[PDB]
Amino acid sequence: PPYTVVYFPVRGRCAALRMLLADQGQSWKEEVVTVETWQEGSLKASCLYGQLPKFQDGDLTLYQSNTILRHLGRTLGLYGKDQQEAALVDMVNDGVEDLRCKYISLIYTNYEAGKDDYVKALPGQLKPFETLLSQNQGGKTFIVGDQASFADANLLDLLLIHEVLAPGCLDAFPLLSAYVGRLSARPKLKAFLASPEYVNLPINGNGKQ
Amino acid sequence: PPYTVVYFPVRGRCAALRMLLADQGQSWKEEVVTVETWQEGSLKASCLYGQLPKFQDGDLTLYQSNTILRHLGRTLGLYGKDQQEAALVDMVNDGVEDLRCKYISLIYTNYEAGKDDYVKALPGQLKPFETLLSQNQGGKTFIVGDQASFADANLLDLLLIHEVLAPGCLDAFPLLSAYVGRLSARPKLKAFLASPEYVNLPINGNGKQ
Ligand SMILES: N[C@@H](CCC(=O)N[C@@H](CS)C(=O)NCC(=O)O)C(=O)O
Ligand SMILES: N[C@@H](CCC(=O)N[C@@H](CS)C(=O)NCC(=O)O)C(=O)O
Repeated sequence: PPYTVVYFPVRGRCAALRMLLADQGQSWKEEVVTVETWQEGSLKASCLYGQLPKFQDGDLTLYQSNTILRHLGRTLGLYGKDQQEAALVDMVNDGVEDLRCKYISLIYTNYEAGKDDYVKALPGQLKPFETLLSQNQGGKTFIVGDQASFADANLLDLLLIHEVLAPGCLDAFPLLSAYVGRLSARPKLKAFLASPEYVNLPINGNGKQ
Repeated sequence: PPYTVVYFPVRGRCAALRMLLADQGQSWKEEVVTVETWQEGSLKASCLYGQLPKFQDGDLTLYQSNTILRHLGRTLGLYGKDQQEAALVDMVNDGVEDLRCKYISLIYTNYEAGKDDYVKALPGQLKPFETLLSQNQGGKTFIVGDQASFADANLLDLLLIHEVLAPGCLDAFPLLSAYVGRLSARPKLKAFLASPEYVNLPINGNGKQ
């Protein structure tokens, strides 16, 4: 650190890393970039892949939401207790990323038309995580092992935004439901989740959710 | 190990991890799954995310192509010399994954219609890697640091399949071009790349490239 998050005024792909920071009692700065400032071109051109989030950690500059998560993960000790757990953490995060991509596709590509089918296929998309939970201490702790990993933050966010998209989509998944309530109850995380810093930011940038 | 790759008879998302194994002098088994065997349902139903590749390493079973790459990476010492390089390796791999996803989209979604635009936007998509190369020892060594990382294998594959899609797409990028020739020249990798094991496998599963 110091940590600096450069992003649009939305939760989007920074929601998980923000929860991770808050949960771990870390302090950071939010550098807000408006859509008008972005259309000016300057910043976009200076971005490695021409996109945000951009993350500053001391003299280190990173791009890619999952790179930021893994960086915080290996640097803060949220990346498994050993090499085997590390692989499982990755396997979870990759699964989360795959579904997040379909979700982002729905939101910005064809929300009105595709929402129904998307929701029909939703349970098959969530089942894997319920399964992973059931194979780890009956899903009583975290997604991998008995300690938090950056994959928890990313999975938790995925679940939270899908409950908004399709309320009760977790009722059919006992472990996932209990997992969400348990994590959301963690003091610092709970505080953050209830703060205007989170609540007053839309989930996505096109007003859809 | 022993390593076992369970995948369809295509290069696809296993190409990079295969080059990595070969380049590092590792031995492994190829478990081929035909489309017919897949349509029977049994295997697919048992896969965490209902997809392949599936990777076996001793009693460890993994899924997700990038999870396999990172697993081989941290286990074989191809994941940066320190935490900072590790982050950069991730940043590179995430960029590779983003473009691979658009590539896979083109190939299986609308190859005939979208190919032209895709190719128009190609240089802007490759520029970032040329830039990363230029900022690391003038691009004389690897994508990150002076040692190989799993990101090299993934980036190399991305470049190779794009030269097939749009020949000469690398002519405008000096470092990327020299980088490809240099890596492709490594003895074991060169041997592997010239073997029927690689050559006689199509790049994708729908006959398009
Ligand atoms: N794979 C990247 C995706 C980044 C991305 O999609 N960024 C969007 C906002 S969520 C963006 O910068 N859009 C503006 C643009 O493409 O010009 C990541 O994981 O962060
Ligand atoms: N994100 C996964 C994607 C896996 C994937 O797309 N697998 C395809 C083959 S490349 C598949 O199994 N298709 C058959 C199906 O979905 O039933 C990874 O990185 O491996």
